[PDB]
Amino acid sequence: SSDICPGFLQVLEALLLGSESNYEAALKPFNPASDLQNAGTQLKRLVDTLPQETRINIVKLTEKILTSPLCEQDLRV
Amino acid sequence: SSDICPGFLQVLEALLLGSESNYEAALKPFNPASDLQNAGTQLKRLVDTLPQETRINIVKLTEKILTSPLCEQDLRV
Repeated sequence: SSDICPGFLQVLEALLLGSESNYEAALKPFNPASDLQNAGTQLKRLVDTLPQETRINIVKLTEKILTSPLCEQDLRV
Repeated sequence: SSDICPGFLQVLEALLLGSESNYEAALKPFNPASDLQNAGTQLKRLVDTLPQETRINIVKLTEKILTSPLCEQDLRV
């Protein structure tokens, strides 16, 4: 379900896994305040310090929340 | 809009800001594989190393994506 706003899954799919460009780029479509933008970069580094497998699990971790009867809720249908 | 699955905003609201308990707890309703669970903790630490204000911005950062005409999309209505 498109609750996983494509734009949102985009950056995560790359904070966690793709180059600094991959982030900065992932981000332009939002146009965050530089201060904010900057906070983002600060984050991207520590994330970069963890192993491919640690970081991969962080991706699987999100996918565990994102696809359980908790998240993909039933409003009306 | 309830696209921000409450459960999902829950943990983030606390990876980024609340105690180790706050995370571990935020997480139980999902029941992740221990290995996965563990990956999560690894994350929570580096996040804990950044300043309150850095981390706060990471919260504002998400809220910037999450509430733009990009994310809160128009399917049908």
